[PDB]
Amino acid sequence: MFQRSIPALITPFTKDNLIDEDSFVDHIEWQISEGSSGLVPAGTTGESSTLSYEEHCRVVELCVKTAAGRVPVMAGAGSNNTKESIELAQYAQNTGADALLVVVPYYNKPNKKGLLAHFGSIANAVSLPIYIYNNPSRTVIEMDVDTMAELVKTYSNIVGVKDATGRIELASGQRIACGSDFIQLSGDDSSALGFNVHGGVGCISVTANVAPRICAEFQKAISEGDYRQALEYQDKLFPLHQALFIEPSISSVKYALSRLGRNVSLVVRAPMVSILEKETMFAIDQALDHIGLCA
Amino acid sequence: MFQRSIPALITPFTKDNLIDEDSFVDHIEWQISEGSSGLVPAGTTGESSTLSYEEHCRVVELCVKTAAGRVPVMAGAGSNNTKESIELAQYAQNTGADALLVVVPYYNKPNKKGLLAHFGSIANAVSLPIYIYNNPSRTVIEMDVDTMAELVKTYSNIVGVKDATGRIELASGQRIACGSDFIQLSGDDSSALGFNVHGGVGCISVTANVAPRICAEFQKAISEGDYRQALEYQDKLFPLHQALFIEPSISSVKYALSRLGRNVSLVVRAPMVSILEKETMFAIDQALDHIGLCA
Repeated sequence: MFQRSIPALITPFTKDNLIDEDSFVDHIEWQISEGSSGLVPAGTTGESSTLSYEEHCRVVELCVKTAAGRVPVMAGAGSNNTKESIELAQYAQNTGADALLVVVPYYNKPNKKGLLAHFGSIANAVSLPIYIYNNPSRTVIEMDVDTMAELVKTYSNIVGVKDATGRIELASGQRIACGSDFIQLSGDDSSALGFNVHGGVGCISVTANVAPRICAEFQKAISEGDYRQALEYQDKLFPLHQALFIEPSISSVKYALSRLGRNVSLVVRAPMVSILEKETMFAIDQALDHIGLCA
Repeated sequence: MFQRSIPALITPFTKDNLIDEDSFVDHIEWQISEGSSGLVPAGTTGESSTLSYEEHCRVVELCVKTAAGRVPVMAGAGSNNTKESIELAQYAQNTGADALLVVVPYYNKPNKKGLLAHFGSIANAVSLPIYIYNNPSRTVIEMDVDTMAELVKTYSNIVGVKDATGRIELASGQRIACGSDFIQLSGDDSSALGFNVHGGVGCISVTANVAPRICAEFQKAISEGDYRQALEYQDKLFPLHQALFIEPSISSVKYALSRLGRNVSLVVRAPMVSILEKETMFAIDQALDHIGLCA
């Protein structure tokens, strides 16, 4: 269902700090026409942490409405508050999302038993398939393979992982423990290539926002088992992947999209900021021009 | 204004998962009579993350009304959403809080520029004094000394730091860059002793929830420079400091309180859980008996 290049969609804002609903709809249209296989509205890249409840819900609704069944929609539906996570996840089901992205809780640092309670509580409150977002570089704590396996075995409803660890040995461990049927998607653009060869079938991508075409071609080459051409694409994209993470990728992506002439404002919500260093904008520009993304 | 032993108050909950207002009030009355010099309602130990906006506001209001000027109240008023932080901080100011505990944003990983816009935006929207809560083991990112020094120089209402790093060389770094007048409070019970001799005047404490008398006596000894005695207190408390974070401290503190016979239910909110391993409960019990509970 989820496979190949899946943008973690940005949330474009007007200069008045409202949701730019037109820009968001155009972005999704553009993503679909360029070859993106699926959408993740209101995830990290979509500035979930700085959306109100009603905005989060609006962003998911608008993505499901614009998608019109053409590509599957995996709604962001996970905070460090389980009851808020159930309300976001139920809203996403009732508005017609195809799947849920649920992050390992950040800040409050539950133990193993807490992860079981959190993911269990959510899994029992919806019928939609759930993807575990494992991202220790943001959450500090990391779901171990034993906990992940237990969850897959307990809830038929828990079907996959956004694995943003960048340690692809874990892709082999998760494949063996949870089975080949467990849907592993990369949460790290720079290691997505090696992730797929270890059992991955796709990447929930930051870079696909900026360069959906070539990201779709890269993932298509891998799924056709053409690893020589996948590697040619990696060499082209790797510098854009790295340059979008020099400063917060959310600001970097919006900067890039604006330079390409997409109707996406630079505006981000504090504590994110628009202002990037000249060196940062320089490295992004060079990486865009290496691929050849300017008309 | 803020010195010695300052509990980060737990938020007790009824078996129906409402705020147990009676329990919170008794906990505050008890903390004040046992010698705690100050209160932090709705911090991390107060399960800030699982409180609704309404519930966070009620807990700060109730803490301030109960305290009735007897000890200064420092309201938890910081998320990883800058607009929400401002709202929390303004509610705290209007309901009569004496100061603001503002955490370095977690999960969304702002850069230096992001911190200055976060702490700067909050500083602009209130006249209360602000304490920076630096806790990289929860936030990943650490505010560096140059950033802390810049905020203190730029904004006369950024006055101190809850330093949870446990790396006391930073207390010295902070004292020289931000000056002697910069109010440093430990956010690490286990290293609070060495923090004070490096320049600190206090501890915002997890362990003070459970043993406020001995924690107050411990902080008194250091303020009187009786360091032989402060070390005797360190040796008595250390095993309870460590036993309360084998598992998450929220559960560990509420269990310990129930064991002392306080009117505090074990209830916590997901993703935290009440259930502690037998070995965990036994280590807390033995640490409580070492400070004379059985006796």
